[PDB]
Amino acid sequence: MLKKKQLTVLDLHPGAGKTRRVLPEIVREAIKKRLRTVILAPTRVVAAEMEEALRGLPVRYMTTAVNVTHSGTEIVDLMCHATFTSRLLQPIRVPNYNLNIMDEAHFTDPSSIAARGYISTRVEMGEAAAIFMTATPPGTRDAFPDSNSPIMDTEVEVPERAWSSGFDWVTDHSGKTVWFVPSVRNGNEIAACLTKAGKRVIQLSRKTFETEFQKTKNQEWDFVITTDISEMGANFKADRVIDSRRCLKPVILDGERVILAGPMPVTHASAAQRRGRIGRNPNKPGDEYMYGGGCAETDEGHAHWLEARMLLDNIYLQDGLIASLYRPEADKVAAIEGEFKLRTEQRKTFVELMKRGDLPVWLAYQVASAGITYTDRRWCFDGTTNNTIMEDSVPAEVWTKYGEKRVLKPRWMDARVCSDHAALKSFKEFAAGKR
Ligand SMILES: CC(C)(C)c1ncc2c(n1)CCNC2
Repeated sequence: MLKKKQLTVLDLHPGAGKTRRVLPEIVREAIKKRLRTVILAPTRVVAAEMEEALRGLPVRYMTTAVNVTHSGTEIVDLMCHATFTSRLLQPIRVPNYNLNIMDEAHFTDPSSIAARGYISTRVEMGEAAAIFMTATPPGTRDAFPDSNSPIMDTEVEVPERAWSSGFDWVTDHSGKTVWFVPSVRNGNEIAACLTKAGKRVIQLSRKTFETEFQKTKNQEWDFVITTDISEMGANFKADRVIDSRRCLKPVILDGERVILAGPMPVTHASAAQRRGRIGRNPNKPGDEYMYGGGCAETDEGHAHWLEARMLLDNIYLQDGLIASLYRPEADKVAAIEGEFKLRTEQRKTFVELMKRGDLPVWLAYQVASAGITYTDRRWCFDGTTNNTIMEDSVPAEVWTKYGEKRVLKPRWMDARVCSDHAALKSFKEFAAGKR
């Protein structure tokens, strides 16, 4: 794998030991061969798990999730997928790594797709080697892969709302269950229904992931209610997965707005990853997987692939050359390479709206390409009345940086900025000039 000009896909089934057994061997061989190496973790939680598997080896942890004293002798760097892409975008030299290892290379967040595209392009140019580690590489059609111990698979109707009757099998269980819901708001409803029935419930989402995951190891629980983020290496000591088989999909309508379509079916890769949370202990057979719908190829036309092209168009590769998306996932978006290339000043605004503003890639691009500077928030208030953001069925209001009370009515509307109370609270602070 380690020889130049080659991309290898390590596709062992979930729980086969890619992180704790294969990754340390790869690191030893890379250090022995003097290969400048990068290890890319999907999340801060996986970076902490990787430090345990690589403990002792000279690895430089470029993350605050690990508290380790770096000796300065390391030729192997470990960072999150998003940190890699962020450093590529920023005015900072990123080493031209001889070996690029990506754990959970199935992650479909825009910054993961862009990291895959940049790395595979370097490999295609014969400049580097790469290893993409995932049980479900792009193109997988098998939602029931192998496991360490047998799994009971059962197609059943799964609640997506609070219930008074008809689902005895859910509460009549004395083990631990991980439940994948289509959204944060749907998770809040089921969590409230299970809590009222006497259950201890922990909720996980992208924004609360590091803090709340700790509680799964630190306290006794009956149910973990989570969005699709737990498909990225999150491990639990559970005997059952309940899977709605549904997700929300960001969709760009007419190139003018982003809506959250669905809930709609997950891909076969997502279903296999959600199922993959159980059946991991060979000494505990009989873990259950209850699924409530079929799979579909819902990544086609999904906004993350267009957003990944917006990231790659603004990453320097060599002169005017632009990195292409990783070949098995390049048809998920109809886009010309270079069409989102911004000039130096607007590109700096684009990065800052993402990094500091915490805005979605699509929304940051609309603001920056319009020649608006980072601190100029007038666009948050001058959109059409149909772009009015609503809070509890009444128009949301903020005090502007000028001391005037205005209705939140963005010029460009992206449903991700108000999809839940936490997201809307953060967008209100942005519109007020608080960050
Ligand atoms: C720089 C990069 C591409 C890694 C990034 N950072 C933060 C955010 C986003 N992207 C998009 C989602 N919103 C926050």
